[PDB]
Amino acid sequence: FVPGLDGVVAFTTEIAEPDKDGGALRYRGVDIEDLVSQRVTFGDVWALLVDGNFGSGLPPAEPFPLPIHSGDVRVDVQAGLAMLAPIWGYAPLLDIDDATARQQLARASVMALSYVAQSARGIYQPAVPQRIIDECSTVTARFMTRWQGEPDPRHIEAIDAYWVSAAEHGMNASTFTARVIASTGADVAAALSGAIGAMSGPLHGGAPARVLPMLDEVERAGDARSVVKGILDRGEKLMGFGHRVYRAEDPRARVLRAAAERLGAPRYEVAVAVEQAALSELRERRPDRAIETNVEFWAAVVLDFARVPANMMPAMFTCGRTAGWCAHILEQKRLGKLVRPSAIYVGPGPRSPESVDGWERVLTT
Amino acid sequence: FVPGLDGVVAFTTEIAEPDKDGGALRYRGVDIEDLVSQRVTFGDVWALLVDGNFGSGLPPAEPFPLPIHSGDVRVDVQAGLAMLAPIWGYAPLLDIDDATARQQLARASVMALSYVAQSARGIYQPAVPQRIIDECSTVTARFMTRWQGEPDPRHIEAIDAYWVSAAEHGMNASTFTARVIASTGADVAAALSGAIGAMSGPLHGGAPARVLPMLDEVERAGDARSVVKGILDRGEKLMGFGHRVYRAEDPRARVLRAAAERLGAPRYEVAVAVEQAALSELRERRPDRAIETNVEFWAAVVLDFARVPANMMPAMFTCGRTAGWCAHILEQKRLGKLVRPSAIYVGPGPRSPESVDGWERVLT
Repeated sequence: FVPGLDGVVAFTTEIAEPDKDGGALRYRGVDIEDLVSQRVTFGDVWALLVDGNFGSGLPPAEPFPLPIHSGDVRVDVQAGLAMLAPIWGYAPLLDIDDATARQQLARASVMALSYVAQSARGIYQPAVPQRIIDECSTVTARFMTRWQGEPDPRHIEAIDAYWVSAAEHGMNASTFTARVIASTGADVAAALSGAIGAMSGPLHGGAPARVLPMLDEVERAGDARSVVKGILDRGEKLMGFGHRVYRAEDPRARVLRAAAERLGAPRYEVAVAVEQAALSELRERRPDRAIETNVEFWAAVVLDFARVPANMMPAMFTCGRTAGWCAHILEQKRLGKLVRPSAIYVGPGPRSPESVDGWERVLTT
Repeated sequence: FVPGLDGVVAFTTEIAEPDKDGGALRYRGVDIEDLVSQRVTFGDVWALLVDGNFGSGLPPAEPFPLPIHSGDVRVDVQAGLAMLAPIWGYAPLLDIDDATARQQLARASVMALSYVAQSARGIYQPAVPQRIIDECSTVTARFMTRWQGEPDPRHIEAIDAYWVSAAEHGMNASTFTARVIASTGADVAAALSGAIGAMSGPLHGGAPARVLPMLDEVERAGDARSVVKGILDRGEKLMGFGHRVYRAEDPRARVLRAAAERLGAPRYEVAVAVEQAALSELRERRPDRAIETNVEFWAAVVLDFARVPANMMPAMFTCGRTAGWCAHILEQKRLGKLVRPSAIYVGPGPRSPESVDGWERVLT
């Protein structure tokens, strides 16, 4: 066997379909290009993924000043979400019905958004009054107001595009963690907290790429191709590009590019020039390799347009992905099967404690 | 198709061997009955599991008053551990060397123990002074001092037998979660925190059995065989007894029973009477079924002996299992392979937004 469950089928799902061979991504049958093009807000896509229909949008967050101030936006929301269970009375999934689980997921997902916005705004600024946030028509607009105070309305549009494009993507490591924890019958806040832990790993995939240094060089140099070849000729890796994920173009990368164009993002010109220079450069140097634009490249562009800083981009990814996590947590609840893979010991057989390196340093009672 | 990877091999491991067909459990080749009977302390078994050798025992916890007081000891530690990464400067596993990751695991693993002892003691007691903890000679002693102030040496011995017997047991949902998170390159405090979330589910298994009521009745009623028949006649389940786990006796159950006998646990006589009565009565009612004593039956006895309240025994199980969690995080770091299973879509085919129920409610 090959370590890592790579391509091993753990579940069937009705939630969404990353149709990679067909080059398309659908939520409950609905193509994401429709949702983003037709401006469906994140809170409605949340309900789409979780419930299967547009019946009950994500409710706004109740007032709740973030209790965790750790210096890391991801850490604040991971810790603060786990803490919701005792104060809000979240029982283990085993002990509640589906309607209760669905209500707890919605209440905690939007509070995850609230916590991120407060953590990003940070403790050195007074909080934004609830009455100003209450003037907002969507959860996404509320998030951006709670964080920035007076967000640019196109920046709200950018984030609504990113979050809907990032909401769900099959069985990645953080969605898997969510389902593993839920499969123990744990409360939903514990499963969301653990998912955030997995999402924090730089190898998770989908984490917005570190392309801002590159995009600032082309802005101050103008020769896109020269900058790309400078990075490769020095041996450094090209950020935001690599092996294909979908059959050709990642549909998520297409819609995020169409958003940064839509909204007039000032970097859209340099980013387009870098996408073509990097694709042509990598493809030439290895004609036997499939090279595509990682969705992470246009995520960094759309997030940076909306004023999301580099160290906040993993938390913004987390925010969008709460929709899929909650969808999979609910489905896992109804599945009612504990996740239980195994491992085989491969190594030396029995030996005495006295034969172990360093036994001489052990003190016994 | 069988969902849930049931029986699927996810990893090879060099950490430990639950040799169930052989009736033995080994840590890095060393039998747990040798470890427990020779009274090797948890902090040294921590190093055995994680490092594969002895010598660099788990260090004492640095002073750090627990910042989370949520009402739930499990929550306090899950949150509290994740917050260790920014204040201590824990970088992602992907960006540090193995020895740095091992050091971070050790520092955070013992802080988990510290936080549990504090969270248990509770906010309505003053903390025990670090100078009194510093008079202890083992991490397990330091934990019982931090929690109880003046713990009984026999109770420290009981916890040391328990924790070592609980340190590691192959793949389970919390160990799996720790490795999955570690496989993303995340920092080790984020992997430990998520593992705690999985440990917390009632179906994870391995938690000390809820046998104190039954043990209390036999202590008063006086007849073990009578109470166990009552409980099965009333339609309830005999707590701490069931299908075999090892081929015969769970070696961890044996060593804990022996510790309870050796340390003079007041409930030892009733518990042994309850074990024999329950085993006879269950086996006599179903001769075709293998029945053995769950290790978790004696785990509860040993933990109750050490003055651990029932509501604080899952947390004690978590404390012991930190050794296995850290070993698997370090092994997953060395494996360097993202865990990436897949799912088959069986839901709705392509459709338009407007075709979905409730599209009329949606606003542009």
